[PDB]
Amino acid sequence: KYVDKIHIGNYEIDAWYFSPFPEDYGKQPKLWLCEYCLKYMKYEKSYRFHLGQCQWRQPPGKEIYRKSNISVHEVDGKDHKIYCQNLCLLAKLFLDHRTLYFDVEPFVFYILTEVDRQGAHIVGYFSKEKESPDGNNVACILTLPPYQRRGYGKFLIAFSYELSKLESTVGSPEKPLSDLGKLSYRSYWSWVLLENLRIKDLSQMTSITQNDIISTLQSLNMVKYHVICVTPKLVEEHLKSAQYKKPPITVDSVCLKWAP
Ligand SMILES: CC(C)(COP(=O)(O)OP(=O)(O)OC[C@H]1O[C@@H](n2cnc3c(N)ncnc32)[C@H](O)[C@@H]1OP(=O)(O)O)[C@@H](O)C(=O)NCCC(=O)NCCS
Ligand SMILES: [Zn+2]
Repeated sequence: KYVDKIHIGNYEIDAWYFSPFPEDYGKQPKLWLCEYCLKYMKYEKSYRFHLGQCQWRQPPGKEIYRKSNISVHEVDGKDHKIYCQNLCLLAKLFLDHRTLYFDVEPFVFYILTEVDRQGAHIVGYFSKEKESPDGNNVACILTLPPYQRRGYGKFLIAFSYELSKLESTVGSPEKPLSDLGKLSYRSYWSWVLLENLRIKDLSQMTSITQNDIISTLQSLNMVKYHVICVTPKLVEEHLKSAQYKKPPITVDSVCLKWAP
């Protein structure tokens, strides 16, 4: 039996994919995860014992962003191996990506949490390969199912580009993108590009690669072969529309503490 249901915090969540937890963990009806240190446990009794004893109330690593009730922690795989391995096992339940089976040490993990008086509760994350030879600025991105459809995905995508900008570099998500990844990236890219029009220049200003700018402007019919072709009025009409709305949660540069 594979792991098919997890309990984490106040949520139970069904699996979407196989994840390589040790076999005896799959055998039980539920896998129980500490929401703060991501330890995985086999029994409600071991879970309850852990909850009473664990001192963690947020992710490890460095808190690098806080705005309203959300915060981001930067977690280097080399520095917090066990945590990042636990994270990857969790994530693999909802992602089919090869990096989830690989060493965590070559990666950095950006953990998104909602903060309240009880703690900083994980809602999603993205991973990033240090010094990616393919210029990938995200490897994996995930919003845990109970938190989906609230704008956290597009926040994580935006955050990944805010780092690329500060690194003075373009980047793209590791391909192939899942269908849900495609929808999310296209939405973000569309908004950013239209605000900027209200290609190498756009690429330099946004850290979005020219290829991803070209494919996005193609969908907006704002490019000829590549040359951008749109009026200010056309751009304003799109930004007025319900199809190219601003992300509900955006990254504020004056709430970030980060250098390359
Ligand atoms: C991709 C993912 C991170 C999006 O997270 P999220 O928090 O739901 O994203 P958002 O709330 O910011 O939504 C982004 C866009 O995706 C659309 N979307 C998200 N889930 C959708 C769904 N199930 N059906 C249709 N549209 C969906 C949203 O409506 C939104 O469109 P809009 O910007 O035009 O309004 C999330 O679906 C996920 O974690 N999936 C599993 C892992 C995965 O596939 N990751 C990406 C792999 S490359
Ligand atoms: Zn714990």
